[PDB]
Amino acid sequence: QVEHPAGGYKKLFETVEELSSPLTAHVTGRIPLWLTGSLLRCGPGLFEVGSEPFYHLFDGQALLHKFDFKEGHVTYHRRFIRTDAYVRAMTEKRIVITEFGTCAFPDFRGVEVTDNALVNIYPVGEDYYACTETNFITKVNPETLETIKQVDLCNYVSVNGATAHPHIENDGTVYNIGNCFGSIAYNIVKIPPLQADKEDPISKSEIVVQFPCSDRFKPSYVHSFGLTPNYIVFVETPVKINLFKFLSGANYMDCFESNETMGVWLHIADKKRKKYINNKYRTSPFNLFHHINTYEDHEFLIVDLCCWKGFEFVYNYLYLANLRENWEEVKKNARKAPQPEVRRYVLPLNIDKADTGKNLVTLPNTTATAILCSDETIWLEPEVLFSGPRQAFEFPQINYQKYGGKPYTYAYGLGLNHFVPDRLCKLNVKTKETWVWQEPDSYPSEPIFVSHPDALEEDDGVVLSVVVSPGAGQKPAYLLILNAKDLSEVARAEVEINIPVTFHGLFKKS
Amino acid sequence: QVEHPAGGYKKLFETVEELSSPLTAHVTGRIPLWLTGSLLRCGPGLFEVGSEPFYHLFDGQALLHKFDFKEGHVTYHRRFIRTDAYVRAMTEKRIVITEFGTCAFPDFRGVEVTDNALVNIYPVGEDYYACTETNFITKVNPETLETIKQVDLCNYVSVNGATAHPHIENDGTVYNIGNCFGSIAYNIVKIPPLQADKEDPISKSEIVVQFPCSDRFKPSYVHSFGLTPNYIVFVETPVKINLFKFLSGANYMDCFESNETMGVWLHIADKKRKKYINNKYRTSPFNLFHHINTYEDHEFLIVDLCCWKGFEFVYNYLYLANLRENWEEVKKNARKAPQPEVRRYVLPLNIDKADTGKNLVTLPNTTATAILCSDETIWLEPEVLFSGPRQAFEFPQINYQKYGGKPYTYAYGLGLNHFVPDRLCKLNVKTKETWVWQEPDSYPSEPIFVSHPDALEEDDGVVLSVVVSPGAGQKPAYLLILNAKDLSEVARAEVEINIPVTFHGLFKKS
Ligand SMILES: NCC[C@@H](O)c1cccc(OCC2CCCCC2)c1
Ligand SMILES: NCC[C@@H](O)c1cccc(OCC2CCCCC2)c1
Ligand SMILES: CCCCCCCCCCCCCCCC(=O)O
Ligand SMILES: CCCCCCCCCCCCCCCC(=O)O
Ligand SMILES: [Fe+2]
Ligand SMILES: [Fe+2]
Repeated sequence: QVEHPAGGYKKLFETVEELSSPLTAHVTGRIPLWLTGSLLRCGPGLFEVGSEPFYHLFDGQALLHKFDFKEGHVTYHRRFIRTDAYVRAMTEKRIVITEFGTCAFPDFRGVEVTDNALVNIYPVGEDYYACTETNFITKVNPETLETIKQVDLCNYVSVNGATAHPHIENDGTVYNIGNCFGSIAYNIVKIPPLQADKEDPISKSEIVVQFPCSDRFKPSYVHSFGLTPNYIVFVETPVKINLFKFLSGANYMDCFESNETMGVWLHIADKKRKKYINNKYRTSPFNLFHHINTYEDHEFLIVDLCCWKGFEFVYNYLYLANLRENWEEVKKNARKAPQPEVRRYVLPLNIDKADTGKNLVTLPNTTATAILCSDETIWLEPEVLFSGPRQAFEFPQINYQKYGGKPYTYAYGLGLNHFVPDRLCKLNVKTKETWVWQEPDSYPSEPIFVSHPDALEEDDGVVLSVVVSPGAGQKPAYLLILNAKDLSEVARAEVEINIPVTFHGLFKKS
Repeated sequence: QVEHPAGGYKKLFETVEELSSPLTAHVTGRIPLWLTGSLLRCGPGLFEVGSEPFYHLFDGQALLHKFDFKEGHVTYHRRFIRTDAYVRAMTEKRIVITEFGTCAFPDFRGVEVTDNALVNIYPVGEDYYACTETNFITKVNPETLETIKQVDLCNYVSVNGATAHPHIENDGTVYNIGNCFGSIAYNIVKIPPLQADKEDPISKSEIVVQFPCSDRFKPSYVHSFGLTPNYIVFVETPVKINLFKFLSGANYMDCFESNETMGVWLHIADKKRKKYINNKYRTSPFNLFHHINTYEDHEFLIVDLCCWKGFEFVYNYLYLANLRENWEEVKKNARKAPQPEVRRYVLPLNIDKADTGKNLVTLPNTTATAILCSDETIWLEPEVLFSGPRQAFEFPQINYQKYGGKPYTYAYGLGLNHFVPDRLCKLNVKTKETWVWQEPDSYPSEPIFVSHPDALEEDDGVVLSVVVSPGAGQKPAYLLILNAKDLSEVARAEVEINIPVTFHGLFKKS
């Protein structure tokens, strides 16, 4: 459908320099007065060290970005995060730490796991942490973008790592998941809010509940998980980490393999009684990176997911050399890739043996099914919410503070065209209506939703996305502000420098 | 969504009497001049013999119906088909032959298989045959509706039975499928067109190709199949016929069971070289009654299906006592039923071992996938074309003569609301747009498409459906003629008597 023959998307993967202090952006249209605060995003900003290239999308050195709405103007600022990976590279003028898809070559100390925090940033107590998916997170300063310290979660709780998508309750309580040793297992970690003593909430971390693993020695790759007021949902996919190959030229990609026969196993745990529920939910194979939202509806959990159909690891398609190709080749490279699809799964909670052989999903407004089998597995089929050929609705966001974990209607997403980000999408998950914002030669980022302080409806607010527009007669980038009702444009804050790709972030209200 | 508290649909399952000669219908609107010919449909018309009830939807005695467009008026006529089942019942004043869900009680001869031809009618040579799904078909007179003879396909070819959905090529060549003995197997039967000798084409029947069965002694129930210019497609579902229980109080329903672990196996055969292709296509469990259309697109077959998600046999929900309940109870009874969904499957024909682990479906306009596994199974996921909660798009029809087996855009269907027929639907299978015709307290039949003789586009024509409208100030039934472009009404031909449910039929042009 939409084509990008000029190859502008290449700019998303080009090195930039940090700034000494904030630039003032030039605003077009009108920024609502109520929008005061800061958009903070992370992504790779350095794609080679001298003449040594990084190879994968997830290898570039973490760059922390900020758009600040204050005092009737908008500023843009970015700084590299002073991780061990980045600081040692700058010192030694080479790739020192092995990244996801780039092995470092040398030139007793133990394996040096990357702390390249390029993926997301989130609050813990009164602090902010940039993260990747390892055991290392980096405390950063949200005002100045200075790097404060490295933290090793292994010093506090028993997990080997943790996702870049913790869930955060309204009181500031933080939940995350990581694999551990139990036999392998997956641990839900909880960090309480800041208390009166003002001591670091991370030092009060604990394990809430443990999920079993389908394979004794091979945990699945986990990228996110679901949380409602009463339940925790974990989706175990057939993308496996081969721990044998892990602990014996290698990078992180080399240790992944796909299990061809397991499909997807879905798991739930009682959040409040802190216990695993032994219901054997089963379905077809897909990769999963992002949960959209999860909620409870009578005796059922509604589990909305951004899926990639198949068991081949989608990250195989995300080496930089492939994302930098010309457009005809980008399309051709995605021909045999897993197909993206938004799916709603419905998990019955009150399972009666007398209904063996039947569909347990008795809700009136879904076509999802769940069949109780005689072996006691529950075989799920989804209701499809969005499906376009090689057109993914990904990097999903909702009105999180008020609708996270609850019944809801709207999701916002980044549209990927053969893996190239080229549109912003709003989905009504009940009616499947969509709204799209797109301009030619414009490559946007994850949309972040900000609620109007006096909102009455779920979509009373704006959506923020950072857009790269390399075209000949163009400011090379801008912050885009859309009305969430219909994705119509409200304002842009343009800047005169490039901005590389970013993955995730937050809006910090002020 | 739409509700039927008055329970008018009960009239669909009420006995009627045959007519001595045609009634003249009263026409409202205007019937196109080009529409000349006859609509012939079959269904049950006698739901009890004296005080002995029939229990299942498929048990009532075959009634042959005709709407005749001739000479600037429309007539309606119906006659019971004088099958052995019907004639013996009328003679003995009781249920003599066991029907699908009604065991006959007595009052050396061999098992007496029903020849109650209530399901469909189709041409063979210059003849027309009413059928069910047994070995017995009944030659009928399309002008007078007289019954001519019983035919036993077992006298001509080696099958135990045959579906009520043969495919008919433009030259009159007839293809069908039935299970047989090979070990059980499934045989494609071919009947040639009428030749110069004028001898009965059925006496020239032969077996073209044989499909293997997933279970040595248990064939799956088969209701229809797919045909393109070069391929035959057969879908083997987990609804099994237990031949053990078959050959040992019993009716046909009692012999069915669901296989919980096989899912669906899809099979193709080279039509012209008459050989089975050994590609092991596999997917999730569903019931299938009706193929919509099948065609070839580069090295792929496109297989569009009306599916019911799950392995429980959907016919369990179609006993007359359940279909006659009040509306709140009808809905409640369908709560745990399989969910209807229209699905497009895509079958790769050129399978390369070097693509093991990847999605082979490289077509640009689909989200269907097919993954080649190391065990050499090919795991399919569908593109969903239509999905509504307990709202089935069923009894599908297309512009068959010109688009059957070929690339196409439009399907027409009967909308079932918790198994109650209450709307007519047109689907664009490429865009997924739909059009609906619905009126309150009106229960339509399968829509049959008739092409304009000077058609330029696929949907240049009309759709015919027989509608029952029992409401207080109403002619109790009518033939509905809709414009196929948008399902807007063109004319009705009303009659002053009831018409019970009909399943399938044809338009015979004249
Ligand atoms: N968000 C994309 C993946 C990226 O954050 C990344 C970059 C570097 C290392 C890494 O490791 C994930 C590992 C978790 C522990 C087990 C091996 C895989 C993951
Ligand atoms: N169209 C609905 C089913 C109906 O035609 C019907 C009515 C009566 C008998 C029957 O038999 C199907 C059998 C095929 C041979 C093996 C057993 C099932 C099927
Ligand atoms: C942000 C656009 C990047 C261009 C490549 C987009 C392809 C993403 C495919 C889905 C995988 C999502 C994993 C990345 C998000 C994360 O690291 O948390
Ligand atoms: C025609 C409306 C009948 C009312 C019940 C409709 C439920 C049909 C469920 C799908 C099964 C289709 C099988 C019947 C068609 C046939 O016998 O060929
Ligand atoms: Fe992510
Ligand atoms: Fe049928």
